[PDB]
Amino acid sequence: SAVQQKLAALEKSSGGRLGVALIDTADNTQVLYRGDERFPMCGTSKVMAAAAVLKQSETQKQLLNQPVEIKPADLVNYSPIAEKHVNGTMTLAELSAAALQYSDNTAMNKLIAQLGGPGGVTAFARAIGDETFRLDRTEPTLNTAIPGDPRDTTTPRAMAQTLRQLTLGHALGETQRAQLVTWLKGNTTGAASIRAGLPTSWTVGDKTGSGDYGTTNDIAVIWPQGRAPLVLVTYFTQPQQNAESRRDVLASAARIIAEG
Ligand SMILES: C=C1CS[C@H]([C@H](NC(=O)/C(=N/OC)c2csc(N)n2)C(=O)O)N=C1C(=O)O
Repeated sequence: SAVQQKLAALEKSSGGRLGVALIDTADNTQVLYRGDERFPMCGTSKVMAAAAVLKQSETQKQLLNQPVEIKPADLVNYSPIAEKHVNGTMTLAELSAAALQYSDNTAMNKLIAQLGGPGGVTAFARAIGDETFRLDRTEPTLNTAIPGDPRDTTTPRAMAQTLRQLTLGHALGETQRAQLVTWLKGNTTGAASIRAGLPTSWTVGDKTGSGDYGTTNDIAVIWPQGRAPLVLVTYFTQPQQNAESRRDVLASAARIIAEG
């Protein structure tokens, strides 16, 4: 298709490897580019962790209000919210919002621990029908994004399907889904990624990720006014371990999708 030709040209211009999956919920049509290749998820994996804790809260009614200690030894790099509460506590709701809206890495580690380890996050993915997602490590090493490494990867096709089930479908209870949607719409890290390529009248909830090899990721649910919502995954990674981030590639992929 012509959208695929434009995505391939964007990828050729970028020097890296681009993965795109679009679901148009109006007719369940999809656009895939490298849609079955694995990509390092980096922080886009935090959506699965927050969702798995929300699922637990369907039976543990007050789980989101449970305090969790933030100790000095817990603090890993890029933890701007948790660092403010060292030697104090944050609730699981606050940790979920921090992991999702600021990509706080310590917050993610608290979600992983609540689930019993990385295997607990993968377990939730399998429980909702995602056979592809795998979380293998904690923060910060899950972002090493080593070429070919299957650890901490998924495919664009699988992550788009999962993000649809979590936000627009019924993988979660009604109030849990609404809470996840609120958190994603309130993300603070996404202005230069998918959001930057879309008409500004469209409502967007998204979660970014970044890692070594210039890995630059974003997954989004998109509400245009007057049409059914879309789900868009944009994954990007590069050959050089010290490559710069390329959020412009993600914005440009979104702009191409919105044109088609
Ligand atoms: C705003 C950030 C950066 S901190 C967070 C996290 N990424 C890393 O900690 C990371 N970034 O490297 C550029 C890393 C860890 S180890 C390694 N080699 N690299 C993540 O992706 O969850 N996410 C976002 C985001 O884009 O949302």
